[PDB]
Amino acid sequence: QPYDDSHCMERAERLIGEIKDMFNESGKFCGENAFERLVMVDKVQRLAIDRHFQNEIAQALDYVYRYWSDCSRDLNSAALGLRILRLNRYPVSSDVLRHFKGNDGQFLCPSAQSEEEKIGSILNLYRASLIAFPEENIMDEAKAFATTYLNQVLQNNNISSHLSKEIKYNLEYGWHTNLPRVEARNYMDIYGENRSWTEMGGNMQILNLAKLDFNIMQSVHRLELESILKWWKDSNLDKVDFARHRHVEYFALACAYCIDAKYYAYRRDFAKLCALATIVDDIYDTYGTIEEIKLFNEAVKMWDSSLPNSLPENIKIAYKAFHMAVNESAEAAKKTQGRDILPYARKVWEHYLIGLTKEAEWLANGYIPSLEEYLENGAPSSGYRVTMLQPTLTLDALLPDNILLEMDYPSRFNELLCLSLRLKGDTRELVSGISCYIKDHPGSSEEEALDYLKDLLQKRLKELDQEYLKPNNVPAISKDHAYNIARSYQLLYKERDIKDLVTQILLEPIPL
Ligand SMILES: [Co+2]
Ligand SMILES: [Co+2]
Ligand SMILES: [Co+2]
Repeated sequence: QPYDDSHCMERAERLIGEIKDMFNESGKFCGENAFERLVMVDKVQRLAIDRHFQNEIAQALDYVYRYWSDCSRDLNSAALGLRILRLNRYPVSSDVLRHFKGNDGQFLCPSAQSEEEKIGSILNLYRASLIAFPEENIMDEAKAFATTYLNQVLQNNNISSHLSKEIKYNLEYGWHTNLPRVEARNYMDIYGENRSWTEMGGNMQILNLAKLDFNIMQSVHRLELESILKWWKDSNLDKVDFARHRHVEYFALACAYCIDAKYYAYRRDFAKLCALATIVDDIYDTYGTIEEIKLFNEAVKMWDSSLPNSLPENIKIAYKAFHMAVNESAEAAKKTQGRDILPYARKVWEHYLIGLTKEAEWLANGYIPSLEEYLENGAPSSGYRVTMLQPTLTLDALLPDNILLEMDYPSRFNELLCLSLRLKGDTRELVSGISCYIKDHPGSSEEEALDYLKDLLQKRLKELDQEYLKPNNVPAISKDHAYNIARSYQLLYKERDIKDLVTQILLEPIPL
């Protein structure tokens, strides 16, 4: 009532309506148009406006799945449908790609395809090979073939500017070091600069909706950011000295996948609890007397609002801030989960502190654990879970304790999410992943240790993806946010260019 819809909102809402009709008109086509509907899903998904079309996408992919044997007629559509159906939790098999594997590990495109068309087919093959489950060797071969092919294309040049952009973006970001709005922001340029694409009927409404949605939500997020800057000053964290301005980066990361304005608690608390978790980790592994690490743990165990009025100011303010943010976040989760969750949340942070303390003792005692023992403790100690649990509970998907146990600790899902952070970090100091491996394998070089931990991460990511897309009673929106937390950390390590991410997501609108 007191605030009107802005001009861009009205325009966006009109475009949403016209595009739903495009989905419905397409579903009125008498005949098998599985590919046409797939490609429309593709566009609205790459541009991260797919949350406005959940019913229409469900209908379109249900139909594509029904006709999967008729839709997978060539390399392009097989690869395109394989990725999109897999990512939307249809049980599709990487076997579809075997129909195109020739000899010498090569994959076959329709002979009549233009050079541009063939490259588009290999790009979708590359894009599909990144969502690989354990022991799908066809995926490893597709990745290898497509990487070689697209690089040779980039070497040989002689291709258009927008298609070269697309190859470069896909080759650089892949899937695990990536996020929806990051892909969307690139495809706004990749599609918008393709004249043939923008003239194809309907595409311009799709692209305009994508730009509009991006600019509309970015200004909601830039506003929310204000309340986070205020919190950084009121909580006196700006004067912790050993801290860092990472709260803005962490906020921008969460904005690149958690979009709707109603989820302001998720974006806020991820930024807060991840900045805090980072600070706590510095206190334990760097700026904290072994006495205070004890008083910290004790304070947490009791849930004191305050540390003893005698400790350093740095440690004292972090604790007070930590205590407050955990409470406020749990208050938010009460409203949406419909119960008390502060008890459970304290246990989550306790398991995190246990993990950090054990690494402190190890350093203090000169003890180098086996790699297996390091990784097991390295999961709680990586801090993934404490940045995931409480913010995810503030979404509007209910998670009763019996459902939570299939997403949170001790589930395989959470474990593979923690390992992704630990192994990625430890491949980017007495007790590390590298050192524990050398202790386990006497005479192993650093090169040999680092090479092993990288393969382990690759295997763990495949397990993660298979576990992520396996169906169960967990609301997908909860799994998706948890999964994208892990990706944001992979992306963060890739970028440590991170200032560009913050500019793109929060500060710089896209011209329409
Ligand atoms: Co406007
Ligand atoms: Co087949
Ligand atoms: Co640290």
